[PDB]
Amino acid sequence: IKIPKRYLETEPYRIVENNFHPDKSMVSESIFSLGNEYSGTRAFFDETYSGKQLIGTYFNGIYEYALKDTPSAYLGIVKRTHFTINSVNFFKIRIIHEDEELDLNKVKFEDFKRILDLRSGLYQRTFTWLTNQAKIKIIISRLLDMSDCENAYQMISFESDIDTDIKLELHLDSNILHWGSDCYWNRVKEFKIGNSIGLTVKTLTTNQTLTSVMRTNLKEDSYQLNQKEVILNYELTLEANKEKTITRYVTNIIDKNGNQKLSQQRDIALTKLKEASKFSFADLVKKNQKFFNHFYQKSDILIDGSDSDQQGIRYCLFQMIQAYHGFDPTNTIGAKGLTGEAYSGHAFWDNETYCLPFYLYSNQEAAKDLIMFRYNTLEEAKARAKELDSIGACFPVATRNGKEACNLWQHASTQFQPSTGVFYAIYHYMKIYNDHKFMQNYGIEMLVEISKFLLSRGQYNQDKTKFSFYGVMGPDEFKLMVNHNTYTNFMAKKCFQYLDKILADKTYKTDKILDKCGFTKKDLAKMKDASRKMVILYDKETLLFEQNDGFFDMPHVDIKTIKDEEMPIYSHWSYDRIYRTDIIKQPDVLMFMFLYMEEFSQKQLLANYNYYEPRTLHESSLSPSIHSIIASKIGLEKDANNFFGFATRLDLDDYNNNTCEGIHMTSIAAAWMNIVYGFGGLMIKNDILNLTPTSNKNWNYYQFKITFKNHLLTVKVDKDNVIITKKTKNILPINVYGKKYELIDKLEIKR
Amino acid sequence: MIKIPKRYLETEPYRIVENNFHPDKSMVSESIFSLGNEYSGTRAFFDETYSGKQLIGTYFNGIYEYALKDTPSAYLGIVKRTHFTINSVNFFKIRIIHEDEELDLNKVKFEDFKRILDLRSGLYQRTFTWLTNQAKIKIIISRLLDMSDCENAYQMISFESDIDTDIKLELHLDSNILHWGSDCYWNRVKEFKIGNSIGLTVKTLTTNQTLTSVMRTNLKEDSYQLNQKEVILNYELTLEANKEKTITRYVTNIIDKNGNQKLSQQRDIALTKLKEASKFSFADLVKKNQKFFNHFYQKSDILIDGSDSDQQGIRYCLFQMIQAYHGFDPTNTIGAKGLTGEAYSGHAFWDNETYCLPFYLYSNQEAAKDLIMFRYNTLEEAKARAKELDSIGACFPVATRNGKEACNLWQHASTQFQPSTGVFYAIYHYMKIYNDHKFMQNYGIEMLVEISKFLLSRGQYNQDKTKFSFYGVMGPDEFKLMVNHNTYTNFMAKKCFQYLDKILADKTYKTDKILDKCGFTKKDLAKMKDASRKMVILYDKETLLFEQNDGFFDMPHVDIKTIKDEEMPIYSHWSYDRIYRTDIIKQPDVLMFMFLYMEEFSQKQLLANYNYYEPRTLHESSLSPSIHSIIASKIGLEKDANNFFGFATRLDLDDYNNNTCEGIHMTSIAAAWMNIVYGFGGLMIKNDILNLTPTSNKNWNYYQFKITFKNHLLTVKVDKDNVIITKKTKNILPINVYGKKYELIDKLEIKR
Repeated sequence: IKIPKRYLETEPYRIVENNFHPDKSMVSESIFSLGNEYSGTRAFFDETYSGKQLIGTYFNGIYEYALKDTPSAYLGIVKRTHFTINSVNFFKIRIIHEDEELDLNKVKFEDFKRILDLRSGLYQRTFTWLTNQAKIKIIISRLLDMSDCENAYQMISFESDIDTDIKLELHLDSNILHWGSDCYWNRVKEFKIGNSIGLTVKTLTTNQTLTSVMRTNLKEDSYQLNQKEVILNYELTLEANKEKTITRYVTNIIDKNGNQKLSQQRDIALTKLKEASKFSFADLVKKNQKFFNHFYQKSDILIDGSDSDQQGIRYCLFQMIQAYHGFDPTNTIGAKGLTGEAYSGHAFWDNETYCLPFYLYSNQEAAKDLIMFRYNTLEEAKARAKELDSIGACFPVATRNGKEACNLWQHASTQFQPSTGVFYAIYHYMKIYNDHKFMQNYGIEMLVEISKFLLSRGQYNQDKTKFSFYGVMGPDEFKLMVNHNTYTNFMAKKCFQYLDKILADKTYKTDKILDKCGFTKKDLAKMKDASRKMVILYDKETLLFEQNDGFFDMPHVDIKTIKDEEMPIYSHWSYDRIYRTDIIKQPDVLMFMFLYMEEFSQKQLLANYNYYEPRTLHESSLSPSIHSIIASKIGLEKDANNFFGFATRLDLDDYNNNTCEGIHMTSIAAAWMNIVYGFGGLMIKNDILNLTPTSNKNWNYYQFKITFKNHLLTVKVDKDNVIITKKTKNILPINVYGKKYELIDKLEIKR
Repeated sequence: MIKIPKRYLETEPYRIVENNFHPDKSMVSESIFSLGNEYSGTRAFFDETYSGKQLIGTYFNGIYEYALKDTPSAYLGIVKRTHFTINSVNFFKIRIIHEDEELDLNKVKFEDFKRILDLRSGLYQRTFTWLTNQAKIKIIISRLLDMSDCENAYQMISFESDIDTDIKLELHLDSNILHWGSDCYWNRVKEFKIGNSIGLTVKTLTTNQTLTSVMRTNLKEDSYQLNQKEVILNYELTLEANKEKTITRYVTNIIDKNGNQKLSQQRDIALTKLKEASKFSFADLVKKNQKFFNHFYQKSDILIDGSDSDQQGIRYCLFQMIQAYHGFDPTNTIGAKGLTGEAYSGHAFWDNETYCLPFYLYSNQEAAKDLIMFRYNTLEEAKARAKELDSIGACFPVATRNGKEACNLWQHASTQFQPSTGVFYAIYHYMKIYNDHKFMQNYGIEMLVEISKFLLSRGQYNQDKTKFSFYGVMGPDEFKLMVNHNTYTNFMAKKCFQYLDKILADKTYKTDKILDKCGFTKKDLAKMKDASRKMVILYDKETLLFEQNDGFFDMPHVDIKTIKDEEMPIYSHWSYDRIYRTDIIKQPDVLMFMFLYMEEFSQKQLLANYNYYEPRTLHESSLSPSIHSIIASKIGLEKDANNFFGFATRLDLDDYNNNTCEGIHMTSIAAAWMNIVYGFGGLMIKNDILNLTPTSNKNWNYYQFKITFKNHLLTVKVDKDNVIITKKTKNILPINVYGKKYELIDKLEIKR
């Protein structure tokens, strides 16, 4: 049983820390993180702080390899992981008063307040420095520009109760360490040109370059050009109870590929910086708010009867919007977004099978770009297939640059959920948008390459009457080197049948794509044969899928017999023990059933839920929400509510005790999923939007917003009524409690 | 693929000879010409400075260190710190200088080089002529490890100059030696000179182990040095033209593997034995070693007529088996490369119990019993290992010298219980040859209860508890990982349960204080009976096949004949996971338990399983060819039997694996004897009666082997027309030959 550590104020539209909690230093850094997909910054202190901290600034796709190989005698095992790297700290300052440096870990201060405005991404930290004979009220404000994402803005104000002098230094610091251990940047240039100062830096080996420039609305008293560091010095005189303020403008221009002439990069960065400096910080808060107002009109969720859950869901939506908005078809979502170092800014199968749906119903360009990230890493997926003695495209378990970054053969050599996950993403995207051009130009190539991998890594049995995957692991990582994992075989067959439907569709031109992929008539015949002979362990009488061959007959352990002194499992059990029971980590059978809920009857879902849920430890960000969604679909209301539990609060109240490392991106997407797919009962079936709304015992009502076929729908669910509204004039047919209505303006349906 | 001979050594029946120095075989020769007396071993590294590629290697059985740093793991039951037998004092080290030119065969001019290992004495002799300035100096360097008083080593150095000249000779004890070519695993204690004796005392970094090395000679030195962890005797010699000048070095090494020996007593014991040893000439110590080898050749020598190559090989193999172990110490064991190198860390594997033991069972009861006592004396380590695997009782490790798991690959160390059933089988095999009541009462029963406790705790019931098995395991076939119902595992476990059951029901044994001390209750015995009865055994009464593991038969088929040579070895050419998801087998798994229990399986059972598993078997391990040869012989497949024998006696001499540079292959050496006596000889004990079914090696006119059963030293000669069996004992031994029961008194002459 996990517990909340409630230390933050509950407001509907803001996260507020009342007083500084030093014990929550890194938790606060994670939670108050700013992000515009292109870049992100932990809520680390601008000024020197000598306590526990993780300074983190990241650019989506700016990465390095491990400094040395982990050796291996064996092929297909990763010798060199890679990770999104700590980049220039462009919020860094130093404040000195009468030889006393501001450092909230050593100095005396009061009335400390930390604010994240979910309406604007305004991050405001306020405190009163008791320094010698002065009370100095300091307010430091920051923004990442949501539209012009290369830009960040900082405002600093001082108000002394007496006349006094201070020194403010503004730094661009590219000497930052990653893994708290090494700097992954080499110097190229530092420069001051007119009122603008900046550096150009380059990664150790990935051939990536970054130029960071700043300028302010105040003439500096001096400046410094050091190695990978530039500083503007201000000698400021404060009049008693007169506010002195400065605004810092930052532009960061990255080249992720390494072909950009650095003189163009410098000129681009300086042009954009100059343009941005023409606006007040107050007007750039408004610019950010207008961006957030569009995304709240498309997707905001109202919860009545829980101030706690209202803040949590709106915080989750804010962090989903910060993680991704379709800025770059070569960007993806990390397991912690850009909010820390743990999980290396890596994409996992979670992006396609859990994060994608939020984007499908809010932002077509976002959803499309998450799939284009994978298109644009096809070549790495093909190289990875060759590392597994296969052909086609094997999408990796963990990656930013497209190559396998997971150095555990137990997962990297056995789990093809990322490959069928990219298939699923394309399928889901086409179910929502039917984007003929994406499928013609990108989707067919991707489906053919993935199919080629599954056809080469899949094998016929001894006598060639069956096709399956041998030596695999499904989503449930407590089963290693099993045969006939139903998730693996089912999703591979779905891919085969989807590719086969697309190649038979004559509105698509396939001859050059199949020729380019090396996909022949023999291949197509093998693919049809492999689809027909795929082992699916399914029983017509019990309605059960068997998770893998031999699963039902495994030694039984009742999860209720596992003590608290014994968790997590990997910390108290011998490594091998967890594999040789019927304890499941997360949805496996229930995963493919979630992904294809519309093809399973009430009784199939009930039968599989009743076998598998009681055997599931829920040791995954993915598990509770999936179980809640299935529970709601089969009318198990108590299970549905219990699994939802603290879905909106996991980071805010640090239920996992590791929010210090960064936010939990999949758990955040899960909260939206649990509300809309779970309580909402959202399903697209025969190209018609279906709702089956059920209650959360804790809420008087909830309301969500989704777009289908260019109709922005509002769905409000209370004890008595489902209220569905839209503003378009034309009929959208919708299914509610399995009956068909024609939505024009409003439908009120009695429960 | 097909392995080829690199034949560079002369063929003689009683010696290994290198004619001329082969620089490219430098480390191969070091391995092949290794001396060992179980207590200690030395590689055949050059005594003088050698600046070519070499592995200097002196080891003491059970003198070991841990890795300097932990390999980190977030998981439990995975080894964080391996251990290994450490390079120790180099006590053969010399330096020779003539007119400021140092003897080093990688630099100097030399001619008429000859290297000799005499298989009848263990005399290791190197002769060469040093062409230095105006002088030709014939150098002979001779050495011995004492096979009886195993603390002692001897070295003799002679010089013969064609002109009057002066040379300098330095004798070193050097304990600054590296292991893994990186680090010295010894700390200084003391260097000392007491009378005509000079020596050092050193201690291991961590393991609380100490050694005293002392030397003295038959010549007053001109000077000496005591440096940190090395002592030197300096000799300023004047050579008279055509007059041989010889010196003899006596060495005594006293070790404390446990750490409770007072170092003043260690030193005094070392000096007392060094002194006693110094009374004997080198020539008399060669005769002493020959007296020891004559005894072992009278017990076990094998004659081969029609193949000088096989005659040399088999006698070389017997020589290394006698060097590896002779019952010197019940805390000593056989390493995978004996004491001939660093690779495999002087570690014991399940091979000791299931492959190496039988040679000792038929030649030397004290050696056979000591191999099992090594395991009795590492019971506590095996119990800690069972706990690391969330089990109870004793889980004997995959790889160890000190009793702790040294294998850091969970894929083997967490999955393979062949070492635990291997100790069970050794106890059983030992009792089957010697029926040693006192061994079983004082030791055996305890070991069997502890192993059974582990098997019953790591073993689990299936979902509805109608079946018992091992889940998430690996059998001897390492190409099958995290399988269920591995037949070797279940079969051998069931055999352990039934043996303990039968020993507990033998009222000539007192099984009260032992079961109590082990915590083995009437309730554990009821579980053991129920697990024994419900044990999953995938056996088809129609086909007579065992299925290697659940789902084995239905796996994707790969025909081994389609694997190209460019793809060998597999681990270097195939993606890590790929070998696991085929029906390609590394080594005997089903055929392993069928071999260990050949007496219970019919001709038809062996042929059905042989026909299914032999053609799926890659024969990777040095373990595989001999087992298949033995089973092939048993079922009348003479061509297969002879093909699988192949180069069995030559694997190290002609370096078929291309890694004899690292050390000799101990299991491969044992397997040659096994292939001859279990294979061609058809040796088998059934209902306590010795059986023979002698068949022909196509390449041999005759072969002859010697074995001891029920205190009868038996000689078995097999030619084309006759089996002749002889002994000198006066009493009747019943013996079964070609399925007929004779009473052997002095001589049996049986037509074929």
